[PDB]
Amino acid sequence: AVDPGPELDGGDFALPEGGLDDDRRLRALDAVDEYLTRKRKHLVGYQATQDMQGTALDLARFMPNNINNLGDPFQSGGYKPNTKVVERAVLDYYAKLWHAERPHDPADPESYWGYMLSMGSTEGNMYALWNARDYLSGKALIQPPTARRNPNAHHPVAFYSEDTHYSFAKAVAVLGVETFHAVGLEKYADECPLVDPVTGLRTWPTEVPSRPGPSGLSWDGPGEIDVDALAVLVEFFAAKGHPVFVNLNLGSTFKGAHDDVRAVCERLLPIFERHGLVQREVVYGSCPQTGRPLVDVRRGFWIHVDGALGAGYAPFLRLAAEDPEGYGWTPEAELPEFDFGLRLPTAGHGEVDMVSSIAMSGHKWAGAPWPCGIYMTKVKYQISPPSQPDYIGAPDTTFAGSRNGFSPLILWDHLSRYSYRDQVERIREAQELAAYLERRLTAMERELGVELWPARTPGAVTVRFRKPSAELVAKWSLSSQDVLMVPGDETTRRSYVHVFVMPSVDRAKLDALLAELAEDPVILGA
Amino acid sequence: ELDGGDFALPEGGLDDDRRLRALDAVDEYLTRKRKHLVGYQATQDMQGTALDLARFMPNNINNLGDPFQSGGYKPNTKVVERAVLDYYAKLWHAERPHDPADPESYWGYMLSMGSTEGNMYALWNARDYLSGKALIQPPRRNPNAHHPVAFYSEDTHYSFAKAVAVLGVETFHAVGLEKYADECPLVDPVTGLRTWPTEVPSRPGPSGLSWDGPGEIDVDALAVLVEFFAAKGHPVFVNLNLGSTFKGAHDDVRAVCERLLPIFERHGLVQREVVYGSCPQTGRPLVDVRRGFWIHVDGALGAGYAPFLRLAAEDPEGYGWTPEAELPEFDFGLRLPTAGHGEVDMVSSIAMSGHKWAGAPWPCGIYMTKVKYQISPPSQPDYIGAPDTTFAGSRNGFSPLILWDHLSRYSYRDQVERIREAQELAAYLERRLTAMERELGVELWPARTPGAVTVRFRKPSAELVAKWSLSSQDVLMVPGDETTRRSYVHVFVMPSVDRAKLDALLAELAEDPVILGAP
Repeated sequence: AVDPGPELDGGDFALPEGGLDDDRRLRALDAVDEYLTRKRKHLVGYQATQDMQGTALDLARFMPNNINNLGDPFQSGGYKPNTKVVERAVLDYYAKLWHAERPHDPADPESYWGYMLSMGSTEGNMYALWNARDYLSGKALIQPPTARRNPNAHHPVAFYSEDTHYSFAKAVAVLGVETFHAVGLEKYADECPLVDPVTGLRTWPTEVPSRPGPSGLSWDGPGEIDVDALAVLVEFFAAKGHPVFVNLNLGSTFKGAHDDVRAVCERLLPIFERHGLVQREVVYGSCPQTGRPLVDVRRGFWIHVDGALGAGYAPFLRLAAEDPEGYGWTPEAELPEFDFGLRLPTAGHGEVDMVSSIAMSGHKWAGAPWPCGIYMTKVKYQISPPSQPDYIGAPDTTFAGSRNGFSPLILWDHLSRYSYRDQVERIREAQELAAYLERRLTAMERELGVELWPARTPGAVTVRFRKPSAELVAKWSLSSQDVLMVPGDETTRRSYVHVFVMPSVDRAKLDALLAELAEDPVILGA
Repeated sequence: ELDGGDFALPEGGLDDDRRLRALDAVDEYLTRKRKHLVGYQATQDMQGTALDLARFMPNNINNLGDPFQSGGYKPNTKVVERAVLDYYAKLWHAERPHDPADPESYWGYMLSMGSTEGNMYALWNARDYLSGKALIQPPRRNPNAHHPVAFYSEDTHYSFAKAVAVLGVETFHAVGLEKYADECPLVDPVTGLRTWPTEVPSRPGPSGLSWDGPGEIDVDALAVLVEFFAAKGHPVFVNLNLGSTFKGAHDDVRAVCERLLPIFERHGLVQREVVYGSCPQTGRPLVDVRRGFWIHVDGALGAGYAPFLRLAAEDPEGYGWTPEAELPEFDFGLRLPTAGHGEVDMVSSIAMSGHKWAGAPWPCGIYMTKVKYQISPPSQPDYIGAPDTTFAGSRNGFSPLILWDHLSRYSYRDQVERIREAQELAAYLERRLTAMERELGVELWPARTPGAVTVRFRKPSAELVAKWSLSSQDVLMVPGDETTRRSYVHVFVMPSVDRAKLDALLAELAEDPVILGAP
């Protein structure tokens, strides 16, 4: 019933052979600005911070520059208009924040290596899976400067929850990584160790089960991976000799759940030790003359944290949890230890540093005018690139060719403006406002006698509820998801929306949405 | 240069004074380097776009999902992206508008990185299309039918080698070595042995070898290699460089196509029955008719200027310019007669970088193909997305504004002028460099491929290289022999490079110690 306003008219933007005069150009750009401004101010349904006024003032001066961070961030190449000194400072910030070992040093296998992304986490998760595929499959590594048989040994299997973002399923297809489901169905069709809770049959699920909700099924659950189910699936493939890739979601896309990274790691480490995956000889080729195995020693598992969203705020929440009286806040929910600092003892290999890589999107929690982000891992995981006759070192070891050198400035400017304490306050207000929205939605159910189906995973900055009219969804940019309440049965479909409480979402904005929700024709219904 | 100490981000943040001093240092560095950059194919003047578009910096714009679908993230510029894709579709003789019901209509999207993304996408799309993965619109005993083979010249950008490895696409060299090790149909010009070359040979220069050649693919050699694999049942992927990275060469796309079409017709690759699955009930093999070849044009650079040069070539008195060099027909308009006197549209995809010829403040560009090549994505319930063929995450919605603002400022005639001026200035630089060799009595090895906007020559001092951002390439004059190494640089004459800049560079080259000390 409310108005989202007009969309842009294609006729205003058509680019003729003769060009557009200045008046037609400005009218068009004004139309874009009017549209974008109205939508930016009402966006509450996506995990994207919208207020960046300071960054625009600070950094508009750089727009005349064709900046290019071509090549490795730690190497000084020929394209001199680059921001790699800035990129390194941002990577250093996050390396400390995620308890990685800094500075980066090609001589120290445990030091971090990472780079800033020219897309968002889509690029970072692709790189992770490329890096993990090759590492676990035995491709040659960048060896630092100084100072069996098992037919499944080169066949990594990938594991992740049903809450994993779809762009992650694309990356599996792009890179030819095999999921446990595909390998299950191809090689082990009748050997599925899980019983399906709907049918009671041992059918291979398409992803690792997420934890169930009041229904007994994942659709109304928290969206966190079922650690028990994961451990059963990993054991199965690990016992057969496959190396193992596990993606864990730190701030899942629809429910904002945090997979319990520490619990997963504690549960899986003994499985990896029992099956020889902590340290295992890997054939990475063969030099001619009766030397059929060239062999180095690697770990046979790779744990990746998809922190597209949550890697930007979780360290700050956990900083508060460690010193609640210092920050004047005790977070309601515990967020798992997830970073490069997570180390666990073993029966006979010493302490193991569990996480191999993390991705984060800069345009999610921090906010940016375009997609950007960070991929980070350790020097010891770096793959050797394809050989050529130009003889300086490894500088193409990134996904992108040309690389965005403006994004470093954006995130540098952001991080320079907020202290740790300021970052704690941002995640505090978002957490408290998400709790408030959930309280207000349940009060509205009681006031009006309408069902809203509100749900919020403890510790998430998102709240899901019944989808209102298309016009309201369009006005406030509410992301939608349909769920089937009983898998395979289309008559049990429910339509949800969610609101993400980012730092640019305040009380007033939420109260204005709630006021329209209360008069919405679908919500009031019939 | 720039001190890292100035940019360290402390736990407590930086105050407004430290922040501004650091940004000023960056801006002073960048401004000095931008105004002297002449060694990379990146246009450096975009003062108008900055004035027009800095107002958008406060918006988190996201073009998530397909450019031709609505989505839930309403702060997007998809209407603008479409205008831009429409402009390039016209320019490249693609069929407009995009229409999912018309197999011949274009589909494309604007890239969030540069052509690295576009070439990756092309090879992904080709791999799946040629290997029998399911399409969006469908309405043995060849054991090689699902094993595509990739071909490209030795001048191909290193981005392709990376994409090949990322996607598991197998090159002719890898397949040759694995399956057909003793069957190489080419003789190596240095050794005389039938050793599989690592890439398709480029054309020779005065040396008899490719290092001093123009950097264009050897069409004969490509034809012999393609026939070899095509005869064995493999589908075929061919990348053609339209403005190669170091020499700015243009592979003769029309000649390649003319040459390869007979090969594809002889070996059943124009219309090939492809097994994409089998039905659940009885397991009968499901079949769709596809082409068994894919020609991609890597136009990272040259898809931005080549249509304007060819416009002049077609009406030289109308534009007041006859280009010296002929650039090949390369785009979606390229159609050849079949044996049965029908027509076949030869090119399947084109990539272009917006930050190369046009200029932009960050990497961007275009991937374009046709509706009939679109692959069906993985089967799972998305969040407010219909069929979706992108990488499925966030997409840069600011780059559409950058390129829209650029394209709107210039007529076809103005774009013709930009390529004219760059061609004439590249010719000028080559004349000046040869004059300098005679004036100073030194060897500068200058070279310029006819029709290229780049000129290569002997690498000067590190100081000069660093000031003018000159890109460097080493060559071995006899492949394998380390004592034959030569170090070249190049200059790219982009629209932001004028005569004054080239004259200032030349005056410094004439007094450079490495140039004067040149044995």
